[PDB]
Amino acid sequence: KEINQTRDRLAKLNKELASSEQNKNHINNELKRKEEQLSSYEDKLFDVCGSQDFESDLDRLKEEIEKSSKQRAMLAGATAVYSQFITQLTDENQSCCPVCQRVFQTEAELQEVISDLQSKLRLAPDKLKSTESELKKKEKRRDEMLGLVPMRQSIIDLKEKEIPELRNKLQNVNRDIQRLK
Amino acid sequence: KEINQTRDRLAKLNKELASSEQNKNHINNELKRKEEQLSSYEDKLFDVCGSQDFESDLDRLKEEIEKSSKQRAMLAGATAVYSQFITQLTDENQSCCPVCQRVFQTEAELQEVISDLQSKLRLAPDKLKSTESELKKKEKRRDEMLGLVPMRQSIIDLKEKEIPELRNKLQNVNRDIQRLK
Ligand SMILES: [Zn+2]
Repeated sequence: KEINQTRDRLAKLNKELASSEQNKNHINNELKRKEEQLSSYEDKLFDVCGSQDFESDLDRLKEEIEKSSKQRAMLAGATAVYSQFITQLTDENQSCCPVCQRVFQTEAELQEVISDLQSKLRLAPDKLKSTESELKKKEKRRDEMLGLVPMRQSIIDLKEKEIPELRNKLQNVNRDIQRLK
Repeated sequence: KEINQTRDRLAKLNKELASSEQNKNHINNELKRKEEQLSSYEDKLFDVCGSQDFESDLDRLKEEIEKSSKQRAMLAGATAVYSQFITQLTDENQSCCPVCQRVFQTEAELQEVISDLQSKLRLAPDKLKSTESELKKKEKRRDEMLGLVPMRQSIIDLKEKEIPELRNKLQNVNRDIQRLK
């Protein structure tokens, strides 16, 4: 049985080496996925935050969103008001002022007042679009931030527990492989 | 050699069932946890926002926030424009009109105009407070659902990916078991 005993160990050792070799790839691939997963979170977190203080970035982002919308109000308000004035002074049979209700004594006046308002609104609709794009962009950024708040933990769990734990598994399996060869 | 072999078939089959039975337990305990985990996420999400359709409710809330904010923008702007008019005729001691720039000959006129602008604005504060209130409530609910986005992601991973995969491993393993016994 002596030769047969050694036949037995040799087979047993091969079954050990094969299953370790399996794990090594298995683990290696899990490590690869967890690292990519982390890498992605750090990229999104990076694209989304312009600083190290989250509560502050969010606070400063909120202030910007407030400025833009106040701007939006101005543009939107003036646009509507003047637009109405202009349509009163033209399409309606008013030869008078829309604010002080005073008749325009000469036709020259009427045109210049129309003329003044026409120019005051001259870039207004255009600026209102730009402001709306920036406002939309900011809010979207705000939305993503609020969604990354609750996996602060998860991103940290990968970096400090799971991934180093896996490298440790890969180390132990690598020790087992070298023990056999 | 017939008996010796028949015990042999029996040993292998018993060793298959033992390892299969093991899987059923391991797999079952995995399914038990994923199901609890899913169950808790669903309870939590529903307790925070009472939403049964998440992506659609959130998208619609966002649309409402957009319409309401657009409305208020135009209201506030328009109010600001007229407010400015009034402050021009008063605090700036201007005796001219802001639109047609025509001087006020009498204080009587000027007063009529001042008085005229104020009444146009008399309903403004009430509308502005109402609109900002409705809007504040929508935003808070939107912020809360935004904090639940990754929890909704987990719920979707559990319900559509992880748990059906496990139920399928339990199916095939159960068949493997029933085939031996
Ligand atoms: Zn006037």
